Parts: sequence; structure tokens; C-alpha cells
Amino acid sequence: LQEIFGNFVSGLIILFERPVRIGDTVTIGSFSGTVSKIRIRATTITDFDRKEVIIPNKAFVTERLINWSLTDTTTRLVIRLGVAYGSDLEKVRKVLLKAATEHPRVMHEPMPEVFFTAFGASTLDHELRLYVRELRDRSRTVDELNRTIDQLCRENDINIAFNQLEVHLHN
Amino acid sequence: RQGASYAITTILNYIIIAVGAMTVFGSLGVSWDKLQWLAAALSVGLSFGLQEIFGNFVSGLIILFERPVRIGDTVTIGSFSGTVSKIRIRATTITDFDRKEVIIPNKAFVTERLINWSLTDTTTRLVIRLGVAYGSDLEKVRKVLLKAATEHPRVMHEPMPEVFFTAFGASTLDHELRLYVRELRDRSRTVDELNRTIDQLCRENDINIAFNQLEVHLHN
Amino acid sequence: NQQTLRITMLLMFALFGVMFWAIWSDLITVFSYLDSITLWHYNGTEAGAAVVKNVTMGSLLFAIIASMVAWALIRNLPGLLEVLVLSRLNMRQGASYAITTILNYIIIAVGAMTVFGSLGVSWDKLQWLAAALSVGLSFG
Repeated sequence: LQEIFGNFVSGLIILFERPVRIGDTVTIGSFSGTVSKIRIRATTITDFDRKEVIIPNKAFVTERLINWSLTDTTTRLVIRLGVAYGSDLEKVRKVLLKAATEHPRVMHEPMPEVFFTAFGASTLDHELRLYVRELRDRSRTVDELNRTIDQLCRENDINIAFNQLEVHLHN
Repeated sequence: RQGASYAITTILNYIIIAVGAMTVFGSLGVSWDKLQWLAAALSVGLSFGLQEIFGNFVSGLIILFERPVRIGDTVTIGSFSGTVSKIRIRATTITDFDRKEVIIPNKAFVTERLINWSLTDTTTRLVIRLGVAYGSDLEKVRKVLLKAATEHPRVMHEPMPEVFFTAFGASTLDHELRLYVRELRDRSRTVDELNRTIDQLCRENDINIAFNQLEVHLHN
Repeated sequence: NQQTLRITMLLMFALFGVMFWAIWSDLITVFSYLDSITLWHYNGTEAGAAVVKNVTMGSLLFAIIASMVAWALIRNLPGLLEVLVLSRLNMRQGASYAITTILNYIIIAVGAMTVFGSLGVSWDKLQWLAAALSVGLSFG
């Protein structure tokens, strides 16, 4: 009876304070999905794999929630790229920024930026950050950006290199 | 709100079922002596939730008074890095760098360990790796690395940047550069600019950055 | 601006109405008329004697007024506090926010206490929720 009533009060505080609601992506302990029901002792989270998670009511109050969509539903996504050592670091930057600028689904107030953040064992690492408004636009945007980045890569002739290594042969 | 309607209909549902049960048990009359056994269970069930609420109340009060965390400062708790945006009952909102709001319970701030990035000076230090080939000098590389730090208008001077040679790598000697920055938001740009100018000076002074190497003893 | 002006006008109107009620000498009769009704059967202990009475309509009006003024004043707290605090050159990064929240919290507490006192059920309320309040304060 104490378990039932504790889950009762947990449901009540979830309904009043509202840290989570219906129709917003949320992850709790690496379980990402959209909340679909708030009832006694149980909250249903439809995972992206169509897998319903029945989270107990106390877990929402006690644990830590990653509420993807609480105020602005905005998110930011990053794109990796590896560049060969014997190439320029400005044509690559302009190529990367062209895709972000000429994409009708990339925001402008947090203007996209290009970073060169790592000296890789074989490729210099470039990182692109850009913001998106709609949550459902995340997956398509990465695909389109990668396709156009590869096209511009083979166009401007800047080499994306595979992991390399030198050999000192002696027979 | 997004689901205020759903919440209110559920609440009226719940009140209606409660009043119906109360009326039915009153009509049956057994509810007069029912305050013997189930009363203790109801008491502890309500006590758990009210104790949780009031404990989060006192946690919010001590957070507001002692102030280990505040509004507008980067903080990480259990690998959750972000800026605190609200301090309320039972919940503190941390906007993560990925625009992902973390609702941390109030007791966690008092009980767990906080990494408060900006508490007194907002200063931070950043490090840069570099790998250098074996058959090259270890002073031209040092001067090249220090030139970028010295001639960067965003690198502090009171904690003067230094260059270290701290590891004999399997294929490259490892050089590490430490330099301080005042503004927190300057961290990402500074690394990019420093890496670009370091690569430029690398191809200028002609000191080789080597890929992982290995020797082969062929026999056919 | 507009909110502060509205709050000041409400305060002035409330003061004028209180003065008129205490001056017109007819609101006292209206006070008696309001305090001469019954709504529910309440009980308690007064002066060491068990007294059971009824909920006067004046009590209900006072409770409603207290709830309304509490709800109006909780939202009027932050700007009226910040305008004064902003002139104090602050004392910390979020000391102003903390102090406005604290006054909010005290205001809601005093409003709840007044409302439950007006309803009169708070006299016997120290039976059940008292233990929960005790353990909640004890933990912290």
C-alpha cells in the first residue's frame, strides 16, 4: 500500500509541477523516446525503435531527466570530417560553411561555425556545428549536409585521407 | 500549456473517483471502523510524498541561501555539462550545450559533487597536443609552439603559457601546450585559431608531424 | 511601468476603501451582516472550553479576499523588489533572484496560514499533516 500511494503522490507531483509532459523527447538512463501516457505508477515512453518503456513514477521525480523539448525544441548537430595533411585549411573551411549557409533547414541566429579542433594521427579533424529548430529534422539534415559536403569535396579537390603509416623496409 | 488540459481532466477524474469511493464506503457504513488498519498505510503513503516534497523544499532553501550554484554559470554534475537557468522547488534546470534541458532534483546539488566552472574568476586553461617525428630538433618546435601562444590576443599573460615535452610516443614525441583564457565562451575559438596558426608555422619552419610508423623485416 | 502603476493604484484604492469602511460607520453594520450567517459546522477549543460554531459568511468573504490578495501580491513581488534592489547595485550574481524567490515563498506561506485560519480547519490540522511536516523539516 505504501508503494502504491508513493507512486500516487509521484504521479500527482508529475502532473502538477510538470517536468515532463505528453509529446516531447526525453531520455532517462539511455532510454530515449517520446512520452505517451502519464498514469498511476507507470509512464510510457515510446522509444525510436517502437519499444514502450514503462518507467515507474518515482523514477521521474528522483532521477535526472534529459528533456529534449522543454522551451524551444531547438537542438544543435555536429559533423565530423577528416582532411589530409598536405592540403590547405581555408578551402576546406569555405566548403564546409557553404553547405551550412545554403541549406534551407539550418538556423541563422546561432550562425553555424567551422572548427579545426584536433591533430589526428592521420587526418586533421574538422568539426561543424549547426542548429536546427524542428526535432524531426535532425536526421534528414545530416544526410543532406553529408551528401553536399562530399560533392563539394570532389569538386574543389580537397582530399579526404584514409589512415596512413610509413614502413621502413629492409630485406 | 502543452498538456495542462490533460492534467486537469485527469485530476477531476481522480477527485471524482475519490469522492465516489468515500460516498460508497459511507453508505456501506464500514468506513467508520476502517480507520484502524488501512489508516496506517494511508498515513505512511502520504508521509513519503510529503517528506519528499519538504526535503526538496529545504534543499532549495539551502541552495538559495548558501549558493553553491547560481544563474548563469557553467556546471557539470555526473558528466552533464551546461548552464544553470532556473532554481525552483525540487528541480533545477541545466541547459546543456546541445540545447538539452536537464531537470536535476534539488537534493542532488547538496549531496553530490559540483564542478562549478565559473565561481570566482571564470578563468580556465586549455591544452594542445602535438606529435613530432623522431629525427627532428626539440627547440624549433618549442619556439613554434610558443609563438602562437604569445602572438594571440586572447591568451592571458599572468599565467604565462608554457610548452612541455612529456611523452616518448611509440611513433611521435608528444608536446603539450598549456595556456589560459579569461572568457569561458572563448575556449572553442582559441583552440581552432591556435591549431591553424600552429599548422601554418609547422609547414613554414619545416618540422615534420609524423604518422604512426613501423618497421618490416621482409623475407620471401 | 504599467504593472507597478497598477499595483500602486490597487494599494491606494485598498487604503481608501479601508479608511471609508472605518469612517462611514456603515461598513461596521455590513461587517455584522456578513458575520451573521452559517456555512458549515466547525469545532475547536477557545479559552480552554470546547466550542462548536458555524462558518459565518463574513469568514468566507475574508477568506476569499485573502486568497485574492495573496494571488495578486505574489505576482507583484518581483518587479517591486527588483526596482529597489537594482538601485542597491546588487550583492552577488543572483542574490536579487534569491531574495525575490524568498519573499515569494514567505508570502505564499503567510497566505496559506491566513486562509486556513479563516477557514478554521487549521485548528485540528495539526493531527495528520503535522507528522509529515515534522519529518520533512527533520530531514533537512
